[PDB]
Amino acid sequence: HESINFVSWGGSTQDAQKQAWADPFSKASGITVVQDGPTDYGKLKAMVESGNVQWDVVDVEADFALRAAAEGLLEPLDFSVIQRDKIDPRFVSDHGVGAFLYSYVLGYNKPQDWTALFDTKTYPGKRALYKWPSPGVLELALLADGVPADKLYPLDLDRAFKKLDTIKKDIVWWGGGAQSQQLLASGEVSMGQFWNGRIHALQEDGAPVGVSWKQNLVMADILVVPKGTKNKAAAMKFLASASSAKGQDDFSALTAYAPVNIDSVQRLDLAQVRITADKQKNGIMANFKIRHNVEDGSVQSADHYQQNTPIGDGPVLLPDNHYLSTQSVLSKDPNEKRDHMVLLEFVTAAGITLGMDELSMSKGEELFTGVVPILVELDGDVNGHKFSVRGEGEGDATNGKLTLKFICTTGKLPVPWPTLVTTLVQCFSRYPDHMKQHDFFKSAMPEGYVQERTISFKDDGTYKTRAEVKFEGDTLVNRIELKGIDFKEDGNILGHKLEYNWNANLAPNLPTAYVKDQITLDFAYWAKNGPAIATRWNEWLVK
Repeated sequence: HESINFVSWGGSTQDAQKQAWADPFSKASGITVVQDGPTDYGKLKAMVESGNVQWDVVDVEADFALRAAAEGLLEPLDFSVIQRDKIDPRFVSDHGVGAFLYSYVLGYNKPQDWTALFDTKTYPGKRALYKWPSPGVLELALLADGVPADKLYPLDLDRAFKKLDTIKKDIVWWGGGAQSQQLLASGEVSMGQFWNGRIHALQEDGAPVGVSWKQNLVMADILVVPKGTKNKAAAMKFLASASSAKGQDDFSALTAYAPVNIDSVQRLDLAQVRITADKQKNGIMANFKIRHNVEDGSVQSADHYQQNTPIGDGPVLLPDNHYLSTQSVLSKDPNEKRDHMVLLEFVTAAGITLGMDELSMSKGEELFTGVVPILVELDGDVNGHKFSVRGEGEGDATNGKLTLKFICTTGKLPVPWPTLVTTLVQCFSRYPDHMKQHDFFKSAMPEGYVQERTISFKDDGTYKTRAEVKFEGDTLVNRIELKGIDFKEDGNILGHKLEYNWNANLAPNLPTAYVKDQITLDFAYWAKNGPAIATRWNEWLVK
């Protein structure tokens, strides 16, 4: 029996790493993974120097990964086991593999960029900043003081400290991710610098927190294996698993950090449907997280798991990994007296770049060249409240346009309309020419497909859905049975506390959607200068 000790930053991030990396890896390999930490560079150096290494795999910042490799603290990685070619070229080396990409972002309980941390008059309250000498604080201070992005390095330290001085009294230092989350989730600070994923975690927990991505500061974490590890072979197998496309995708989906495998689907937002082939069932699976604005000002998450299986016996297109991008608009018909929803949607397939090497693909594709009438019928049961919904309209696959009106035929809808949107015809997505080979949905027509989902609402119940999507004559029909269980009668769903819109889905939540606003933190600079800055930082910290 073999066991590895995995060391990370604790809290929601480490929970996600356990769930997305450790659990799958243990299942597959029979190797136990024990969760330890937090990452502490001192403790790492010390155990390496003493020759009694207790830590097998450690999550570290890129600056430290370079320094530690230079100081001889790390095992050289075994690229017979880790697929080096699949890792973002920027975040792989002889002594490290990329763990994930993230940003420091400005979190608040109105504020637009780092200058807001310095204006206590306009924006009152304490400000949260990272306690440890490390890329981020000095840079954002310089940016707030008018230094342009491209002229940050080398850091003008005197100027940065002078800028921080103007607010020293109002700074609350955070030493760890958990503390930063507590500082913001309670009102102890009003604003600050946070790891983006930590803010994501708070949002999904119903905390009312906002983010600006202006001048977001990009950095990467690296998985390293401390020199002298007693479990070298097992550590390497773990790095292989965690750095694979699947491990990266799953970790990204749980945290809103960005994956670092070139084969990972590069979505802009976790609400976009990530599609993968299910060879065994001759169909596809999908995953995504929808968000809904609550009237109290928070945001409620809806975690979707989807499986689609062809009804017919015919041959179908099994896609390469990609995603769907959806814009939805909810509205009301002023002349409609029943409980109802008017929905307008655009769906486009994306996530494979147009290339020469990537270029009619199925008989079913031909059924969608024109405008096609749609009928949706749903029979639902949520906590024993029965209800029916019927919708009609048209689909235009060429433009990926859906226009639909839905009626609740049984009276008042016992749930909010927004929560039914995703249940209430992906065969209408526009697939670009270079991607038509990846359109499972159209390929299964006209016999159709079965669409099954689990939708979990954070801190509330679950919908379970089973739908048949097929042609009946000229009409594309989506017939659905929905069963909902374990809802709170006074919760956001059964107590109708959700806004009638799709606004929570408008602002993307992954770092990859804000390249234009990114600033690259210079981890090579920090590798070389870190110790000297630390000295200066520690001195300044008690002045």
